[PDB]
Amino acid sequence: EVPLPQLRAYTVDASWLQPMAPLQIADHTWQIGTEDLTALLVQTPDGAVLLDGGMPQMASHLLDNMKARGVTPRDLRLILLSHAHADHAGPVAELKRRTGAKVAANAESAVLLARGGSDDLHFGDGITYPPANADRIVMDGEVITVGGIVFTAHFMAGHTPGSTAWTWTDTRNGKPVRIAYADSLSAPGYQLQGNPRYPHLIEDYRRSFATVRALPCDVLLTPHPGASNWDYAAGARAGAKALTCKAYADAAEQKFDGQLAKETAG
Amino acid sequence: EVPLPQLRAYTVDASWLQPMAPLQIADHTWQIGTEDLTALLVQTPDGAVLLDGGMPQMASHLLDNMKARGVTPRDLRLILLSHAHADHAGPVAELKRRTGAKVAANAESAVLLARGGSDDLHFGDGITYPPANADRIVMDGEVITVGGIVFTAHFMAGHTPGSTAWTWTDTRNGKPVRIAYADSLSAPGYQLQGNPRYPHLIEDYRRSFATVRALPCDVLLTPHPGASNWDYAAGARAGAKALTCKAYADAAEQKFDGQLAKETAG
Amino acid sequence: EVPLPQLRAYTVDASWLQPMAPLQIADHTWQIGTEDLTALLVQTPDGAVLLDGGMPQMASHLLDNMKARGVTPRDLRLILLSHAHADHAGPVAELKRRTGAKVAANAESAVLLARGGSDDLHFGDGITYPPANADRIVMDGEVITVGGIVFTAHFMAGHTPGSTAWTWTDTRNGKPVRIAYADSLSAPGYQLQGNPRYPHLIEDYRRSFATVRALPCDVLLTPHPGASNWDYAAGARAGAKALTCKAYADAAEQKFDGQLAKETAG
Amino acid sequence: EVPLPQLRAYTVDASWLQPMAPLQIADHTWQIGTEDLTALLVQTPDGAVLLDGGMPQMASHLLDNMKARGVTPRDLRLILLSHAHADHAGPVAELKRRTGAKVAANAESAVLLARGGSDDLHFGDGITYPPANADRIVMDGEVITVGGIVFTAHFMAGHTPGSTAWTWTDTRNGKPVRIAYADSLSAPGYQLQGNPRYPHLIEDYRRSFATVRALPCDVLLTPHPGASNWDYAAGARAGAKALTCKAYADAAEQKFDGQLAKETAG
Ligand SMILES: C=C1CO[C@H]([C@@](NC(=O)[C@H](C(=O)O)c2ccc(O)cc2)(OC)C(=O)O)N=C1C(=O)O
Ligand SMILES: C=C1CO[C@H]([C@@](NC(=O)[C@H](C(=O)O)c2ccc(O)cc2)(OC)C(=O)O)N=C1C(=O)O
Ligand SMILES: C=C1CO[C@H]([C@@](NC(=O)[C@H](C(=O)O)c2ccc(O)cc2)(OC)C(=O)O)N=C1C(=O)O
Ligand SMILES: C=C1CO[C@H]([C@@](NC(=O)[C@H](C(=O)O)c2ccc(O)cc2)(OC)C(=O)O)N=C1C(=O)O
Ligand SMILES: [Zn+2]
Ligand SMILES: [Zn+2]
Ligand SMILES: [Zn+2]
Ligand SMILES: [Zn+2]
Ligand SMILES: [Zn+2]
Ligand SMILES: [Zn+2]
Ligand SMILES: [Zn+2]
Ligand SMILES: [Zn+2]
Repeated sequence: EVPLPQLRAYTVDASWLQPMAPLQIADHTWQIGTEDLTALLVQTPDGAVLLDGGMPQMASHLLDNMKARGVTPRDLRLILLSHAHADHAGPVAELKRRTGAKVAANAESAVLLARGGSDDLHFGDGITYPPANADRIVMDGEVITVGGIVFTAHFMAGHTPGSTAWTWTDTRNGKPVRIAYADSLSAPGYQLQGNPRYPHLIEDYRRSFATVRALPCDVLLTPHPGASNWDYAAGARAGAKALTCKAYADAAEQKFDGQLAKETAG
Repeated sequence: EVPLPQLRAYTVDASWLQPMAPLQIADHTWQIGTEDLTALLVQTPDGAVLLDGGMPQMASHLLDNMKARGVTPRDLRLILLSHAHADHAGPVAELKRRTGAKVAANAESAVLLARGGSDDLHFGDGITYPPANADRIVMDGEVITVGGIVFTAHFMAGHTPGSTAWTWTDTRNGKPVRIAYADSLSAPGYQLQGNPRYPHLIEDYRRSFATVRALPCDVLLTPHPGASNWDYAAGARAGAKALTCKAYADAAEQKFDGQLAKETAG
Repeated sequence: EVPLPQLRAYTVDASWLQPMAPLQIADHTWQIGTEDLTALLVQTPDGAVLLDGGMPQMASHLLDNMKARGVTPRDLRLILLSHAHADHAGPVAELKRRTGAKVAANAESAVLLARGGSDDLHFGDGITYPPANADRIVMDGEVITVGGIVFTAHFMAGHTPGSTAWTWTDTRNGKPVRIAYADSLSAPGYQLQGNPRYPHLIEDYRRSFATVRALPCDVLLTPHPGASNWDYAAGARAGAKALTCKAYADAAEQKFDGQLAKETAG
Repeated sequence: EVPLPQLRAYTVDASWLQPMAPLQIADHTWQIGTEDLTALLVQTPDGAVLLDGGMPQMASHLLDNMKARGVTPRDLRLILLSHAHADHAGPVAELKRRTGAKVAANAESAVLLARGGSDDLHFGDGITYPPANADRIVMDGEVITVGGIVFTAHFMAGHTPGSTAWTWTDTRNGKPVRIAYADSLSAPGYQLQGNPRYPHLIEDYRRSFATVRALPCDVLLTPHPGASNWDYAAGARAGAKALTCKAYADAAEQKFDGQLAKETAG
């Protein structure tokens, strides 16, 4: 007899799960995730902000790195997200349980997070993770100021409907540094043209390349560091090769155009 | 280097995933799940009721069996649950999307279902599944009548806080048959004594053995058919060896007492 | 002493609460709400669709009109919404409890509906109503076909972030009739310029006037019938004076421009 | 013509809305609500806890009193609830938005809070308020320790399914003071016998009188101070006349027995 298949776990390259110590980006901003997944800690005189958590199993590691940075569970005030896929919002439910953190997200990201990434537009139920509730819904261009660090939301729908770039100005050498944490612009295996679950997908991606291109962007970071040419394992040279927002947007668009062409042929 | 572990899928014995054709229990009541997981279809002149769905991957199989029984997606009106673990409520979200079915459950089951079984009192995040919302909250002893089949809820907290027995009266040979679909009474690997997440666990199990013992119970069925000595693969003899509610309750209590003793020693 | 003020009820002009009998718009489409609030019943060989319900207290009236049309609670399959304010989505929770109806809405409308219209961007908590959950999230341009009546979503953010026009093709005289149920385009008392809760409000309204202008639109209907020059109390002449989508959009834009000017002056 | 009735606001005696300054109960515990609604602030070296908020319109007043006590919005860590009716959990949604506070409640209270008290077992939709999500679900007898103040949940179902007494030990004069914040035990206008929405109502009330009777209870407080003979307007004598838990339970039971008799006659 042939039974139905076993459930399949969402497995990822080992590097995405490889713990790293905190890597400083600017005076208040640290990469505290893994070698190949971004989780940004921003430390304020009025508590901390986390942008992304990576995979579900990273919760304790993130907590460890926060502790090394001087941040206790009570000190974590806000979680922001690029997009609510398992490899970026994975540990959010657990972080909410174990810290003081509240989540702010747009409606699309909130709805996807609340269903734990199940019924994904492209990936079905294959990337389900523990669901969490958003505490605050943000609109496009809305600001959240935490201890004078002002975070601005820039919607960049495509990779998910709720995909968001987050921007803020930190310092280095008494000089302002405009950090752009731009979301993914990939469409891996997606049906792009005439997708019934996402009829305006192509229009949304096109608008998003333009949005990303135009961001205040002294330093670009991305959920997958490779997408912006960061190498978190490279120490003092980790960001040396980083793309500009312009170059990231252009590369993503050129890739997308190729994908569209391949789809038409397939 | 040592990366964090990959996520682990909730895997189960093959028999739990082995499709079977509909097996009739009484005039209106059919087992439509797998060889080792119960999913009961109750067919009414006013639409159908499903009690449990088994594992997440069983959704399509259940839909196939409903079709064989004369039940289209539109005809499925109500889903009831024993308890909201992945191996019983697994396909509920998908069934809601693909049919007309609404879910009725107690508060505890609703809350656990809404978080997709994540943050389980005993199993942590190991048995997460797609979350779903309950459409109706039921109280202990509350009835839901569907086309003259009256279903009564009997709370039997223990295996989960929201564990419920469902009872209804069907017919065979113009004679009433009082069917008791009693939930699990196991506590696999549970910390029973002084559990901070479930301080009254032992008291709740004791009350539940008494509840199960007293059910109107011409025929007992259970989420795992083996627990009540059903053999779904045995055709005309499938229920021949079935326990009474009294015997099921007594066996569960004797097992529980042994577990309590082993725990004290361990 | 001065106590805090009593809670204030959301009160409305009497005409918004004045029951009317079903008024036919096309072969399958009926106005079944009140004299001054639209609630559209669309009747299909495969069940019925309701677009809007009006105020919370209209639930029973709507049920009465459905019954007069041949539609039992079981027959109501789908609820669609213009926007999730109390005067349009008011009875949705109750309708879900009392019928087979499931709700399909965009993420913004779902989030606002789920909080019962509380924490409104402009109206605070003044228009709270019973919350309800969406069963299906729709994307811009997505279709929902019910018994061959195909409903297309057209996002028209402004009045609320989740404001939606719904379009479908019915018949009259063996001729197709393209019905456009366009949402409100008002901004009553709203802060339009530099609104921190809605930074791109003006851009969204401008885009929405263009969206409405371009709809397939043999017949325009609106949540407040007066907005499209319908007079539901006028019998055979109820729609005689109805605006085109073009004229509705233009009037709304001219009004909006005046409001923007008044705001700058104020 | 006769339109449907306007929505009716939930109005209350003026005294329930009469602001008062903080009134100290024990070293760490203050009444910060109104003259006739309890809202208890418990202040810890590790942040503050609020038990109840009273009516929806009390949010700002509570925030004012917290400020007078040395408690900023960031310092408020936890909200606990007696039961999730509008006159006790009314401002919870707003408090969550305006402070760092997370909510811990049992499943029943969470479900009722999440629907903003709509579809109440006895009161229909008449007492709807802004909905809020619970951050943590508590079981009967579960403890939540905040800065060494240990709060224990004691379920006392009846007034609502999720009705809870909260107990903790504070100090006065270097002596322990066991504070019992016991929920309401009233059943105003309720159908007690054979209520289809609450079939075991009488059994639950009986169990709850016994639970309340047995609480660790040097000092009893109740959501409506009059129920335990507190007079918050009486300064140094505010609690002089307070009932014991035993006397509160007995009075509630005697009242309940009278109600049951009146119901049988009616
Ligand atoms: C470029 C990628 C590809 O890898 C991840 C992704 N995909 C995967 O990890 C991977 C895949 O696309 O092959 C995948 C594995 C298993 C699945 O069930 C689904 C997706 O995360 C869910 C995705 O969003 O596409 N994320 C990105 C991204 O840009 O964020
Ligand atoms: C007797 C059992 C044991 O098997 C399942 C159960 N457990 C398992 O399937 C199994 C286990 O207990 O060993 C399990 C595997 C993997 C996990 O991550 C958690 C549990 O389902 C979640 C459970 O509820 O205990 N269900 C029952 C039951 O009585 O319902
Ligand atoms: C043109 C209007 C004005 O009336 C309603 C509205 N407003 C009111 O009914 C009314 C008002 O704007 O004066 C109102 C009364 C009381 C309140 O607390 C809030 C709003 O419904 C909530 C609104 O959305 O603006 N709806 C529309 C509309 O276009 O949908
Ligand atoms: C003793 C009472 C009576 O007053 C309130 C109550 N009731 C009312 O305030 C009041 C009433 O019962 O008459 C009421 C007014 C208006 C309504 O729509 C519903 C109830 O709050 C909702 C209730 O829970 O019964 N609360 C209690 C209580 O014990 O908590
Ligand atoms: Zn992704
Ligand atoms: Zn990714
Ligand atoms: Zn189980
Ligand atoms: Zn099981
Ligand atoms: Zn409106
Ligand atoms: Zn309106
Ligand atoms: Zn009450
Ligand atoms: Zn009360």
